[PDB]
Amino acid sequence: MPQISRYSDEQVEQLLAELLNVLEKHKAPTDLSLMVLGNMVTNLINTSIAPAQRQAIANSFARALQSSINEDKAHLEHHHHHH
Amino acid sequence: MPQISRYSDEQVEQLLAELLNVLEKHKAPTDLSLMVLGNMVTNLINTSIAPAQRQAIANSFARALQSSINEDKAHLEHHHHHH
Repeated sequence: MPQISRYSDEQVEQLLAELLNVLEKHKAPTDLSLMVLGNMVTNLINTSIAPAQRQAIANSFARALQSSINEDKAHLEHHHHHH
Repeated sequence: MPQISRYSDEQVEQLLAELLNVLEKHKAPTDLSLMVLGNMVTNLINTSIAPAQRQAIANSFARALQSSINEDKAHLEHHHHHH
């Protein structure tokens, strides 16, 4: 079943797998990856978004990022699994 | 003339072009693009970024975003050409 997203899972999957392969096709460290993506996203929001709300969306983007970056399952699953 | 962000600029530009090319290829709107990139970056940080510095990278990246996205240009010349 759909994880939680109500947009289009398969569509996002196709895009993510593609974009990831594009980067992996050259292979760059996370440091450089953040460099590329940083300039990309910044310029994207700077141009593809109205100059008035481009800053506001950056704010919510940051919030969404912080709300999406989960380390691990905080609920320690009582799941019996030995190595 | 060269650029200050010449840190793998050759590959950064080419990779960024390809990433944008893929988006334009699939005809993915900004809304969907941000959704994919958001999940992508989050997964990248979750996997390749050490849990010790997951928030360190997250906050510094956010600060960089809100640093780069500001008022439109700090120096405006007269420029003898309107339209």
